[PDB]
Amino acid sequence: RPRFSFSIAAREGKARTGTIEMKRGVIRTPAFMPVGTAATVKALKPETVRATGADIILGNTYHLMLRPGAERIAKLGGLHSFMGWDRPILTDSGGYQVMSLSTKQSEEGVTFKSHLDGSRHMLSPERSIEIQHLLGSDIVMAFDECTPYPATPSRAASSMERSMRWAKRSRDAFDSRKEQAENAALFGIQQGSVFENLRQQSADALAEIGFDGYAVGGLAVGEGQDEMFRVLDFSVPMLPDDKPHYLMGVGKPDDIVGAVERGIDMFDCVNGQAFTWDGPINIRNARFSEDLKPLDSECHCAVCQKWSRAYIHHLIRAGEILGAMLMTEHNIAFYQQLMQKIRDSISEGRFSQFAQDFRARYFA
Amino acid sequence: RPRFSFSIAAREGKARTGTIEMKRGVIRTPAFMPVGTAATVKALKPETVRATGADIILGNTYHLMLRPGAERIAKLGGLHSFMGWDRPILTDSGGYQVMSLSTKQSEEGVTFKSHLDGSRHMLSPERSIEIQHLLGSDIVMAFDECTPYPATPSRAASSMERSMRWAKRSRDAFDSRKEQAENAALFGIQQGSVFENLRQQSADALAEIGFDGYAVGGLAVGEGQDEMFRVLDFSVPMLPDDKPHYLMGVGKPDDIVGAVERGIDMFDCVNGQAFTWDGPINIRNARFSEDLKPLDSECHCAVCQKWSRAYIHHLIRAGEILGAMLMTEHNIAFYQQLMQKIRDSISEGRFSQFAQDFRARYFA
Ligand SMILES: Nc1ccc2nc(N)nc(O)c2c1
Ligand SMILES: Nc1ccc2nc(N)nc(O)c2c1
Ligand SMILES: [Zn+2]
Ligand SMILES: [Zn+2]
Repeated sequence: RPRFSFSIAAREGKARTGTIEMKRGVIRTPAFMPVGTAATVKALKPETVRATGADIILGNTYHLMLRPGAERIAKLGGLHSFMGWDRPILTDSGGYQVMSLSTKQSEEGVTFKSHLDGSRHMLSPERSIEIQHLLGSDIVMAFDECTPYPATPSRAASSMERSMRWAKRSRDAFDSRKEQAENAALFGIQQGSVFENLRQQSADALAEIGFDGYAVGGLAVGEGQDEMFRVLDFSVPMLPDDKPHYLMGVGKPDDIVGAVERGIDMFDCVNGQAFTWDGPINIRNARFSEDLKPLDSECHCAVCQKWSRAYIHHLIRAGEILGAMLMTEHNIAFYQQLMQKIRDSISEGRFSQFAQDFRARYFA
Repeated sequence: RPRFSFSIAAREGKARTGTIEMKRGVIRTPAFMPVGTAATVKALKPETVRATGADIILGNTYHLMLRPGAERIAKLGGLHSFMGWDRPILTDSGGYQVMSLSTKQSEEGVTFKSHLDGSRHMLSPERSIEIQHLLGSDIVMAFDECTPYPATPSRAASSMERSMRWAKRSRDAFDSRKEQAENAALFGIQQGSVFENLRQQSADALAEIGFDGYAVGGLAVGEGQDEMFRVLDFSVPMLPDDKPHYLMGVGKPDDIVGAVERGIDMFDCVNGQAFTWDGPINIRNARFSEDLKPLDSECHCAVCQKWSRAYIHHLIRAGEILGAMLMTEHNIAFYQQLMQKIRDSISEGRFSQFAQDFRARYFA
């Protein structure tokens, strides 16, 4: 396969369906990427993650740089070999988590203390790109400065401007490393909060630099679905049409459906909540103690073929690890089934109808 | 298959190897039974438990009667259907756990408060047998009164005597329930602490009543391996030779090898400790942070084929659920491989040699 090749096979309105070909495998879009925090998708073996239908997973520069360490993972042979996942891996730049879990900020980057050992680290565009290389990331995310919501026009502009400067530094760092530039891909991140003029400026700067994909950052940070959808309405069209559009940190089923309707191709997002086509349910609720039905009536995942709500209800309330294993496999499988239905409906020119039917039942 | 049929295929000294045929499947002996606490073998899907080589698992009357409840499990279709394990299941009587986790004792039974909700329960030989029936247990354990170590001759005798009276009540309760007597098996439990005359009295009383199997209870309660082996030396020969001998709660690898050398056919027993043919290791130790080798050099389990000590080291220190999943699958697989080597060596008349080689390396 090539280093990177995004091809759109079908369209309906702003929605698109296709594939991203990379050296380690093919990614079907729209795609949902399970998230791996500490070099593991919570409670699932990689083979199980693959079994649910995932084509790619997400890794975090922040968590990994702290534990077990980027240099260590490199010495060990890379993240893929380390955790046992041989398909594509997209790694975030770390910036987002540093401002949420660990901080001295400057134009050079960010310095902070680990929320684990209390040690210090100076994350910068250059160091972020290097760490993702050490991990062996397939899709590298530019290092940016997220803008907290709400944000004043002035502050949103300053952060967007810095991010574009950092985007240029990320691009140059990536291209200067021969092995990384020839085998991996680099995605730029659009910022600008909820302001259209800033989003336009960010998109233009990003397209001028040139990236393999474009992510819409700064959303899903407390603005609500209505506002998010409004921002996506004018933001996504600003990005290059022939490259993937990645909405960072968005995962609620209805959010995904609405985002795909607005041009998004990639998603990622991180208990007793189980998704069903009839809306989510909390398995801990007493009404499920003797319910012999599976989590969802049509879901084809292994959990729904073998265990009842009553059993999983018992496991979760008992704090048993198998409870988490089963709930997680079903939920990730549900998400993949959702992406499959989306891809098929777009391919058959009936996505709008699918969106309508989905919402009618999901919120009924 | 028949309700119950134990056949010995080979022998060497006091060691035996053979099979126990039951309606739900065949059990190869010597056998190791993984333990299921709350209707689940910690962090493993039943298929994974089976994959490691287990022919039967153990369930607990105490934990299940508290959560989710015996009556509830029955209404739900039985423990097998509930947890998804269709092979044989041996259930303990609950008495042991009540005196360790939850108490008013009498000749009629024991009353106690749950260490969960604080509710009350009156476990008796009759209620214990009934609960195991409600669960759908294949091998039912008689309800006894364990003797704390150390125990005075007087107290050991009183408890042994009560246990034999309770053993008779267990037998009658079992036989009176048509469905249970025709489809399940009942094991009696020998008591008597470390005293030979009491063990002999217990064995005689048990054989007089008649059981499908005989367990050696009251050991592995703080007496040490030397003392335990000394008690087994004269205790096991007292039991009927043509029925299975079950050593309750004994699981350290060296303990199992020594017990089989003394006539035991069945075992069961309940972190970063990983077993290896070179002795156990604690994966949390810093010396494993960059060790690319598998947990054990020859173990054929899935964990050892796919992940390194370095990765599992990371997972466990990070508190990740996959860490527990992988460590548990390997350990249970190790135990099953140990039982297989024991069965094969006995069948080939070279068990004594195997025991010698095992110890030499395990403790080297
Ligand atoms: N809602 C999100 C989630 C993750 C993000 N990661 C980066 N690097 N930047 C953003 O703006 C994000 C927004
Ligand atoms: N070491 C053990 C473990 C479990 C036991 N269970 C019962 N019912 N009775 C004993 O004596 C036990 C001893
Ligand atoms: Zn499911
Ligand atoms: Zn292993």
